[PDB]
Amino acid sequence: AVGACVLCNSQTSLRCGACIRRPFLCCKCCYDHVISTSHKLVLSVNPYVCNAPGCDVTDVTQLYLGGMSYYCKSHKPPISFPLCANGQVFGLYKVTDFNAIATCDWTNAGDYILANTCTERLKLFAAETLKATEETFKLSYGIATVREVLSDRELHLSWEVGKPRPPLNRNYVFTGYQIGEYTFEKDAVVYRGTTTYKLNVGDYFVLTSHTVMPLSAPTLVPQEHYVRITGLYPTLNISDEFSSNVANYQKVGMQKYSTLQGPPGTGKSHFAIGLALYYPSARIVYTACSHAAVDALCEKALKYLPIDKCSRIIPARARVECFDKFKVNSTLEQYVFCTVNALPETTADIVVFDEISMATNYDLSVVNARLRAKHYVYIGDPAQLPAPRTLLTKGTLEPEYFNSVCRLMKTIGPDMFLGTCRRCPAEIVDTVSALVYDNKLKAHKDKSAQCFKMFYKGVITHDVSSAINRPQIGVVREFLTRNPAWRKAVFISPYNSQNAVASKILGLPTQTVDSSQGSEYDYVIFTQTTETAHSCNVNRFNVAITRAKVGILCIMSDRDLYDKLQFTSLEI
Ligand SMILES: [Zn+2]
Ligand SMILES: [Zn+2]
Ligand SMILES: [Zn+2]
Repeated sequence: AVGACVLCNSQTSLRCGACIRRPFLCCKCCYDHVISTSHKLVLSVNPYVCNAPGCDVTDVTQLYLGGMSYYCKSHKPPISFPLCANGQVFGLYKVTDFNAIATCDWTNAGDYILANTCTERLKLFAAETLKATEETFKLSYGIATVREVLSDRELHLSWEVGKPRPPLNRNYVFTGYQIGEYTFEKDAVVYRGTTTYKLNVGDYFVLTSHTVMPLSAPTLVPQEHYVRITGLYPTLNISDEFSSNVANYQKVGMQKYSTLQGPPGTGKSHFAIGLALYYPSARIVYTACSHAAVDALCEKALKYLPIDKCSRIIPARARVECFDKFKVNSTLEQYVFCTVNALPETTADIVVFDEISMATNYDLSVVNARLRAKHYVYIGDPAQLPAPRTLLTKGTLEPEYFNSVCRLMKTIGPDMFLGTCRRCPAEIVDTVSALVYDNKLKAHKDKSAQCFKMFYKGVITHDVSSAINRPQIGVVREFLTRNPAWRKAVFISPYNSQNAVASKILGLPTQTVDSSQGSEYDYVIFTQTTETAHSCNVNRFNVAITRAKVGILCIMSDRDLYDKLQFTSLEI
């Protein structure tokens, strides 16, 4: 019952009982909270409630200290002090932004803006409160009791009446009943059990509600600049392959943390792994939120770093298959490849945090909490996709509010910028360079003359809310008959249900924009599907068209993004 004031650190016995996280508040700040919000329950060793038998007054503003106990106006003795007076709440050791964070429901973009422009201790309160709210919201959805099992990849479901039905995408991972995690796709539904199990009829699914642990460490440790490379020993023999990155590698050694903005195909993996070869004795933990981001860092390490000094950390509650060519769960190897949520408690010379646009402030804090390191390197791109905010339905979250690193990158600039895209035909590089990189991204490749755009609104049907555009798929089917080189193309759209239809009609492999992030393919076919905020988001569009190494076909719904594409227009 004794702790520090989440606003000014001052010791107190006073927690707010109305805040979902029950933060410790000092007398001066607990007042400014209760007097300006619907929050009136103040906890101590014992709650600030009327001690009179049967009295239900819990509002600290209506309570008084009578000797040792607390009473309301109706019950207090003649000699009694009001608990709230003179800008304080009586406690031992005797905020506008804190109020907005503490009370918001996290459905509005402005909630995320504030959780990212506030003080550092408020960024942790914000992140804890948000994640708790996200988790206690999951308790508010319908169960899917299995009616019948068609095959090993399809079954039918009966849905609980009175509670809403959650979106059936790869984003929403259920828990079967403890028959392991289970996802679904687009009355025949496509079931995907993490553990292979002959699905029993009557068995029920419920969503994976995890307990939100408190945060302690800041999002970003305080910044230190050094005169010389600190606690790292560079090679003199550095392979020409990594000669480009030498000055940035010395920058990494000469400050506590560094930010690298690398646009698509600019050499992020190359940079991350090239750091190990430039500081060859340095212990490096390689971390990202997703298994796929960590597995990409593994593939690059496999090519350049000795395989005996590399470990892939895999949590015993295995969710999806991941990188299988390192020693598994050897925490003490020089090179450790681990998702944030599985990180062990250890130390390092360098921590490399990759795909930083997908990190939340909760993720940034957990890393600083589990890994004590001489240098933190933050790699990603604020022009790429953020983590989905399940509760955010109103307003759009701008890149400068994704997390503390993206905010730094969007305000003061990144410490290091990889400025040459080596993956994409020039037509794509020129488009995104102007769209999201203020003309600072340069093309290595020539124009491919295999980058095509077509303006075709088509017809938009919906599977619930997920959009489908069959005529857009029809246009692709026609294009494929005349363009056999594209038979190998990955189909990409902003919608699962569009992808499900494209899968059956075209037989192409299928990716959402969001699942395509970090991947590259020779040929991409993109159907915008709709002109919504979701399908027109410049970050999503940037990711969509930068997957392609040789050619891209964009069937567009939005005039603006269509006119911006520096592609050959097709007719029909
Ligand atoms: Zn305070
Ligand atoms: Zn409160
Ligand atoms: Zn009373």
